[PDB]
Amino acid sequence: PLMVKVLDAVRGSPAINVAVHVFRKGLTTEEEFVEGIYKVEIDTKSYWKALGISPFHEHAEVVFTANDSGPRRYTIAALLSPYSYSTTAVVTN
Amino acid sequence: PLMVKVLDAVRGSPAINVAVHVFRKGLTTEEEFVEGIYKVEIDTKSYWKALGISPFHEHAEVVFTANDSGPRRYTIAALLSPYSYSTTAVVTN
Amino acid sequence: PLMVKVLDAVRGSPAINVAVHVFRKGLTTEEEFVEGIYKVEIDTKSYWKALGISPFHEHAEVVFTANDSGPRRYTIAALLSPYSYSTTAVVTN
Amino acid sequence: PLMVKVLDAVRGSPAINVAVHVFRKGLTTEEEFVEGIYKVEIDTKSYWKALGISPFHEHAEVVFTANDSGPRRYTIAALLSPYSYSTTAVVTN
Amino acid sequence: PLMVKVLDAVRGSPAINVAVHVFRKGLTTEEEFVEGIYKVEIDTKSYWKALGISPFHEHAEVVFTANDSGPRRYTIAALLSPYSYSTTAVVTN
Repeated sequence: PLMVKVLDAVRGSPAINVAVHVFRKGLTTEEEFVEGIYKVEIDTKSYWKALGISPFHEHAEVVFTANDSGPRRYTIAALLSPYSYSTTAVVTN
Repeated sequence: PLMVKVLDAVRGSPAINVAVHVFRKGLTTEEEFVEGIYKVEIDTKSYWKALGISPFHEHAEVVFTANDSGPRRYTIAALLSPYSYSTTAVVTN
Repeated sequence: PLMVKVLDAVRGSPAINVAVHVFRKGLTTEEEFVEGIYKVEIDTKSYWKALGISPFHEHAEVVFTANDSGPRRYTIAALLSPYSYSTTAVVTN
Repeated sequence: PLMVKVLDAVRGSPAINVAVHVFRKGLTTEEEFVEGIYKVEIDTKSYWKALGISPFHEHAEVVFTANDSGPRRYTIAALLSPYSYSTTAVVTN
Repeated sequence: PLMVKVLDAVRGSPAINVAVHVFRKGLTTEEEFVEGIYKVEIDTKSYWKALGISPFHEHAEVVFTANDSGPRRYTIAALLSPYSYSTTAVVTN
């Protein structure tokens, strides 16, 4: 006998993010998993990954260069931060 | 006997994001999984990935260059942040 | 016996995003999965991927260049952030 | 015996996005999956993908250049953010 | 007999992020796991990863350079920090 109760009774006006998981029971492998439920990614970069089998196996001449030299402005008042009866703002002048 | 109850009773005007998962029971592989439910991606970049088998196997001359040198402005008042009886705003001048 | 109850009773005017999943039981492979339910992607880029088998196998001369050097403005007051009895706005001058 | 109940009773004028999934039980492969339910994509780009078998196999001379250098303005007051008895707006001057 | 109760009764207008997990019971491998529930990633970069089997096996000449030399401003008033009856703001002049 398994019983799960979440927020069974609520009165008012909340601000909520919820996540509920229940469970009874090659080069890159992944199995029987949960990922990236409330995930957030910003300026996330992956240059090389899982190129493959026998790459650049013989007499390979390679030049790898990576430049992230840029003017970038990321502004976020609230991130994964629910709020209630409050005040949020972003202002620039 | 499995019972799950979420937000069974609510009174008012909330602001909610919900996620409920229940469960009874090659080069790149993935199996029996959940991903990217409430995921968010911004400026997310993947240059090379899973090119394949035997790439650049023999006498490969390669020049890899990556430049992210740009003026970019990402402004987000609320991200995955539900709200109630509140005030949000983005202002520029 | 499996029972799932979500938001069984509601009174008022909420603002909700819901996701409910229930379950009883080659180069790139994917099987028996859920993905991208409430996903969001902005400025998401993938230059090379899964090119194929034996690419650039022999005497390959390659020049790879990537430039993201641009004026871009992404403005988002609310993202995956439902709200109630509130006020949101985007203003520019 | 499997029973699922969602929003069984509602009184008022909410604002809702819902997703319910129930389930009893080559180069690129995908099987038995759900994807892109409430997905959103903006400025999403994929230059090369799944070119094929034996591409550029022999003596291939290649020049790859990618430029995203443009004036672009993406403005979104509400994204996957339902709301109720509220006020949203986008203003420019 | 297993019973779990969370936020069974609530009165008011809170601001909440919730995560509940319950459970009864190749080069890179992952199995039977949960990851990235409320994860956040900013300026997260992975240059090389899981290149593959026998890469640069013989007489490989390689030049790897990585430059993160850029003007970048990341401003975040609230991150995974829900709030209530409060005031948050981002201001620039």
